[PDB]
Amino acid sequence: GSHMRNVAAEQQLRELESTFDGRLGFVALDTATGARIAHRADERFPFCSTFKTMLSAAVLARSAGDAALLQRRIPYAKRDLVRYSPITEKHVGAGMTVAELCAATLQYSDNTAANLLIALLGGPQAVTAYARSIGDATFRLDLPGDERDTTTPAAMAASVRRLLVGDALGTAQRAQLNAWMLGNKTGDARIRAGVPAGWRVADKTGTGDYGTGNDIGVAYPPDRAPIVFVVYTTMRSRNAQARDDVIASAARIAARAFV
Repeated sequence: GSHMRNVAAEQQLRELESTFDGRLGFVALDTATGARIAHRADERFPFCSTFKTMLSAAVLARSAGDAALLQRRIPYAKRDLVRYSPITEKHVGAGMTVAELCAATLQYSDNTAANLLIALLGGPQAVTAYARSIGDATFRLDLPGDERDTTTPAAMAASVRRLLVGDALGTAQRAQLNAWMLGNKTGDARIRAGVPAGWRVADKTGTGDYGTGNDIGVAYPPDRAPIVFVVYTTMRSRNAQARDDVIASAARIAARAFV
C-alpha cells in the first residue's frame, strides 16, 4: 500500500458516490499501518441497525465477571414485539436468553431483541454512555439532518476497531462479539460481496428509508493484519432503495488499494 494508492482510492469513492442521489460515508483502516481511506468521514449518517454492534458490546461488558448473564432468559409477550423480529416472534412467552438475543440482533437484525437488550442495560442512554466509555463521543442512540440516532463513519470505525480488534472489551468478550458477527446472515451482498472471498468478515448491516444502506465491521485476511470497513450511505429521496452494490463497490475500492 501507499499514500498515492489511497489518494486514488478516495477519488474512486467520490466517483462511486456520483452514481446515486445521496451521500457515501466511508472509512477503511489497514491496522498494520493505520493507513486510512476515507470519504465524508466526519459527516453524520443515520446508523440504522448498525448500532446493534455497540448494543451487544455493552451487554458483553455487563457480563464480565458474570458469564451466567448470557444464559439468563428474558420473557416477553406479543405486545412487546416491534416490526421485523424474525427470531423473537417465535419465542413469545418464555422468551430467549441474553446470548440468544445478542445473536438474534446481530445476525438477523432482530428489532425486539435489540429493544429487550436496551431495556436490560437501562435504556438507550445506557448504550450512549457505553459508547462514551470506549472513547466514542459521537455515537448517539435516542431526518433532514436530524442528529438523533446518528454517528460518523470515523467515529464508528474507531469504535468497531476498538471493539473487534482492540482492547475496548476484555479478550473473551471480544472473541464472543467476533464470533457473533462472523456469523452474520444479513450481509452477503455488502462488504462480503466486495472484499476477497478468502477474507473472513465480521459485519453488521443497517437498512432504512431514504435509501439508507450501511455495513460496518472487520475483514480478517489470512496472513495480514485486520482491515476495518465502515460504509454508510443515505439518499435524498425517501423512496430510494439501499444500494448493496454501492456498499460492495466501496469495500472493493479500499481492498484493492490495501493489497
